[PDB]
Formats: sequence, C-alpha cells, structure tokens
Amino acid sequence: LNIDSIIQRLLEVRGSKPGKNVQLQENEIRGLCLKSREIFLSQPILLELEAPLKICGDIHGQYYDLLRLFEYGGFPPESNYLFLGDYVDRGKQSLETICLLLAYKIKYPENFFLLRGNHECASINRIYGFYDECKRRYNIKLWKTFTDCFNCLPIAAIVDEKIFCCHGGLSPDLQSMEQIRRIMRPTDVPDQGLLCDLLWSDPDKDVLGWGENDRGVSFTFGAEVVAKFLHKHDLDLICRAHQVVEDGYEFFAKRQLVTLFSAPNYCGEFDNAGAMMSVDETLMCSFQILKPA
Ligand SMILES: [Mn+2]
Ligand SMILES: [Mn+2]
Repeated sequence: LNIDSIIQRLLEVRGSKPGKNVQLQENEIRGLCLKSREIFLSQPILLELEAPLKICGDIHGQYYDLLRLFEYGGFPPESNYLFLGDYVDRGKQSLETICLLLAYKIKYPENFFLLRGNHECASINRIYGFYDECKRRYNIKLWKTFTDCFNCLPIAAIVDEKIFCCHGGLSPDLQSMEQIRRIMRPTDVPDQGLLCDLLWSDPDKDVLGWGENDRGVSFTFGAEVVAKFLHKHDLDLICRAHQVVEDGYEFFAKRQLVTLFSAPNYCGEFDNAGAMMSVDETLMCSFQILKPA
C-alpha cells in the first residue's frame, strides 16, 4: 500500500475546477479501508486528545471544500485534526473525500482523528448517495468493505479533559463515560439507545429537558441538560456537528455547546458558510469561516 502515492494523487486536483475526479485503483481503496480499520480498533472508542487541534464538522462528499479546509488550517502534519463525522452522502465526491481522510489517518495515526457520524452507517448511506457513487464508479463489494471500516470508527472524544466531542449530541441514557467505553466494535447503529443518540440528537432552545426530534429518531435536548451534563462531568464545552447552521457554527446555552458544519452551500441549496474551530494549548477558541465558493 503506497500511501504517499495515494495522497499525492488525491491532492493533485488542488487548484482545479470542482468535479474533477481522482480514480484510484480498486485494490488501493480496499487497502485503505482494511488498514484504517486495523488502526481504529487499536485506539479507544472514546478518544482522549490534547490540544492544539483543529476540529471540523460535516463534510458530506464536498471534496473541493475539504481541500480548502486543509488549505486554511494547514495540511497534516502541520496541524492535528479531529473530524466529527459525516464524510459521505449528499455531496458528489464522497470517495475522494473519505479516501483522503483515511489515507491521512493511516499516515499520521496519532495526529489525525475521525469520529463516526450518523452517515457512516450502511442503512443511511445506502439512501443518501454513497452507495450510488460506489456502484457507479466501482461496485457494491467496495461499498460493503467501506461498511466494515465504518463500523469500527470511534464514537466520541474528550480534549484535555474539558471538551466533549461527538457527532450528534447527548443521550438521556448517558450517565457515565464508562457506558461509551464499553460499546463494542465492530457495530452498526441501533434505531434507539445511547449509540443512536450520540449520532442523532440535536439541541433545542425551546425545549425543557428532553424532546422529540423532527428527524424521526432520537431526541432534542434543552440548555439545562447541557449545563447539568457539563457540571457533573467537570467539562467546559460540548462540541458537535450534525446540524446545518447558516454561519458554519453556532453557540448554544451561553457558549456551553458549539455546533460545527464544514460544508458550505450544503446540498447546493442552503447558502450556509462552513467553519473550522481551532483550540490552542490554553483551550481558547478561534473560528475560521469558509464562504461558499
Ligand atoms: Mn449527521
Ligand atoms: Mn450531516
């Protein structure tokens, strides 16, 4: 598996017009999936990271925007990265997107991190795009290999014991960090329960406690759930993605939670910007805005 050749080929499309594909050999892609899976399983399901690091929200196959993110934040290993999930579906180039991210994870396993989003699930990416892309450019077996890889992704992370990071949000069933640590991999996402909530919930300013989620699954949570959560676990901030917000990021409950979305002009219809959060050693935050290009 020649990782450097793969990364160089994927980056060659830089400074080009969005849409240009990178056609890697099938065995290479299969290789990235099997190699990265091995690494995912050797690292905790609940990551313990240290700043400085850049945190990114949803990408959704918008490969040319991912390149722009690395451009503004610095290509690995110049900066440590933590992605919050949702690399595939919706966008037209999920393959290049996930391949580049997997290649970086393989080359810099200790300085590059990827969490699971609700779209890194076979039943979801079967509907929203990834499956069609895989079938059109390669074949179904390749999609199945991607599924095996996805089922081994870590679920959450905690930066310097103070910043909790997950894709969707909190769960009424989450009473101890121990619960997340005991989830065994490989695994798929259940239709309810802790694992489901961590990938599917959203914060709601108008709810008291727990509420129904319009996505048709999981719950919504209020500002008080956040405050209580942070306090009992002695954390300072909750960082998540999952929800498209017009400015790329949005603070919730007096800056106790931040939502990050890194795909500008999502689905080609919303006119939202994308954002990336930088956390330094003192844990002070800075946000880079990516205007839709
Ligand atoms: Mn999501
Ligand atoms: Mn998403």
